[PDB]
Amino acid sequence: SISISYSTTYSGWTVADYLADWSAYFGDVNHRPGQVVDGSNTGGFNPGPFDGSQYALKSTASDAAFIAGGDLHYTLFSNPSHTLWGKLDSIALGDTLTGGASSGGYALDSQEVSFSNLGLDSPIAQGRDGTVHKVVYGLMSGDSSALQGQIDALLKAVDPSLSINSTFDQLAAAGVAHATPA
Ligand code: NA
Repeated sequence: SISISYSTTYSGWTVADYLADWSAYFGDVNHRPGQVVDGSNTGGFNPGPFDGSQYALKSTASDAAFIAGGDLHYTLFSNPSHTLWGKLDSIALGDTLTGGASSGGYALDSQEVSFSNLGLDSPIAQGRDGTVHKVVYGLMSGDSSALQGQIDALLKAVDPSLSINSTFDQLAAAGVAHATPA
């Protein structure tokens, strides 16, 4: 079942509220007053160049960033072309990337929220219709709608009462989520 780690900054926020804010910040640094854009590490595949156990990316408009973990692949020109597929175990969201393939993998300088044990596995046959593609390609432009829908489904699988409108603290009571320092 889904496991969620969250900075205590977000304890009283709902999952939907948090994803909306991260996505808005991905589109515009000004969404979070006080932040400046000064990240140099923009991510990529680890090990890469186009497959890895991680795919990390930083926004161009802000230092909002994410890291997808699992066993991931990008088809390039191979049919079905421009497809991101494979096993997606985790999505971590936050601000600024550090590391890389030769430095212990990618990490977030400030990890805000992580969603793990996602259990997503999209075969190459589905192409750009696969859920892994929709989730990770969406996040590449800061769009968290596909991710959100998968989190909602996974929460409802734990208990009918849980959803993306639950707070992180409510999800912690349910046994799904765990707080981290800010
Ligand atoms: Na910054």
